[PDB]
Amino acid sequence: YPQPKVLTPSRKDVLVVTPWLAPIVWEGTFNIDILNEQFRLQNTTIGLTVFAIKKYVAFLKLFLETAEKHFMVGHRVHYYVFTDQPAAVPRVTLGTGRQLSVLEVGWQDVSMRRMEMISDFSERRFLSEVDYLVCVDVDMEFRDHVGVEILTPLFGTLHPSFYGSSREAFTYERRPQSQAYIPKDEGDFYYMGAFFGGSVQEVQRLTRACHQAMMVDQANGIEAVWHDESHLNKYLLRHKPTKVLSPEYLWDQQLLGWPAVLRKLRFTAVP
Amino acid sequence: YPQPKVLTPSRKDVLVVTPWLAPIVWEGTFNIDILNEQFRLQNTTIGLTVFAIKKYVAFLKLFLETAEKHFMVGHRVHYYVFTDQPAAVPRVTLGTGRQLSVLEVGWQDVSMRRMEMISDFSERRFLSEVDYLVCVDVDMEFRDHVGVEILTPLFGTLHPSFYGSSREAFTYERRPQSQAYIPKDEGDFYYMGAFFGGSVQEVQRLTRACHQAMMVDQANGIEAVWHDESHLNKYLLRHKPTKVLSPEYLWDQQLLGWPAVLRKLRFTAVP
Repeated sequence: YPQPKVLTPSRKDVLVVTPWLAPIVWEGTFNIDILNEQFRLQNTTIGLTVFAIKKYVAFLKLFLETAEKHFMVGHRVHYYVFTDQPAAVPRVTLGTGRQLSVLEVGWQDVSMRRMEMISDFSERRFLSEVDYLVCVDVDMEFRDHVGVEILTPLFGTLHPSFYGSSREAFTYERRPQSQAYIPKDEGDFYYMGAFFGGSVQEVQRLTRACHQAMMVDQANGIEAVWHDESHLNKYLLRHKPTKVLSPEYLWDQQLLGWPAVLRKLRFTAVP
Repeated sequence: YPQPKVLTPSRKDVLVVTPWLAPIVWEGTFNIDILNEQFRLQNTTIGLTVFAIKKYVAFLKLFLETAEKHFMVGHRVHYYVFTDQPAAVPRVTLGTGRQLSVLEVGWQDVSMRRMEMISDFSERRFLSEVDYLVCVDVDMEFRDHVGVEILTPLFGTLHPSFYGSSREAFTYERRPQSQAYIPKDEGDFYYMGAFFGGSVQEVQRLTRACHQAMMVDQANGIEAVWHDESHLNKYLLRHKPTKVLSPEYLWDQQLLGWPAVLRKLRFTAVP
């Protein structure tokens, strides 16, 4: 491998470590050959959850085809597709060591569905073999490597509309009557609900907390401004992630182009 | 706290994350108030081990006085002083939540003593309450903050003579007959034996491995070039640390001055 050089920053343009010493994952910050060896030595298994409800089942074919090209290639992967149309999941051929299961799903209860269902699912014993869970939205495609550099006990992803913004511009929940409330003077980053994950335990804990917090808000007649994302951000403020993914990992090229600071566009919105 | 800004590097002059995404700890990379809160919430206890043998017992008074000013202030600390002169340990008054124990010690077996004794010690049940062990040399003084930013499952410290050097200049053990052997083309950094640590488990594992490797070398009539440091470096090459401390943490101002890249000189040689 090329020797790291102590007197040469890996990036001169971006913050690559948070103030609580969690890596912010950008191209140029990691040697994937080292990371792949470390994770393969542990026989790492990654579960990928994705919800595809009503017309959004149409997005599963490109999402899965492109996951097979770019997501955790060479590691053990299990896809868990949550859908109300289990018979409509496309038959995509998978590489060795990779499996897919379909979990059938049965307005505020639809708002709670994602955290409720990931919470119930994440506690099942059929996950005993799975080491990390990654939770993403379906109306996306992979365009470049998304691999074991993201894995850690708890991660969030910088929202691509906000990574350049000050915190008062962040769209946190600002009513103190909501469990998701964040005061004006608080907050590290604005994380997006479309891509988070961690170890199975840390994802049990995040989704239980978000689900329980939303049920309290429902009981009180309150819907947070950005729904489970608002709760995700209150959670990650109090329980800080151990890696943060850069917007390479969650981007919309039609809306935001391809700025110089993004050396790769890895996981993008489908236009 | 001041908002981290994604488009502003924390340092423009130094590498702050290794290629396996371990933070390299420099001033400017961490907000100590966040870290202190995270560690205090876990009631973190840090054990500090130090050997002071023969004439080196003279260095304990300034080492302890200055540890009390700068080492893990506000956290639970237990000092374990290994010495052949247990009656010569100075009576230094300690802050609340901090305790000191004296462990009496009884040429190649002196070379193995540090890893042998840390290994036996690290497995004792009187460490049940201790979360991290930090292992340093005694002929030093603290001059500035050394705190919970260093704590992680496994850490090493960049040797201050080598942080600017290419790997072929590193003084690894280069005879393939030694358990410490590192080939010319391998190596990430040169770590110093004077400051390493981690969680109690990871320090059990590092010191057991180094001790067992040195016993094999002794059986074969081989002493590695830099003794247990050579073994430390073979270990940290194969089991990569989860933080690396910058030379702020281990410096000699008489030999090396105070370069601009060191914003603080935290733990230094006594001239």
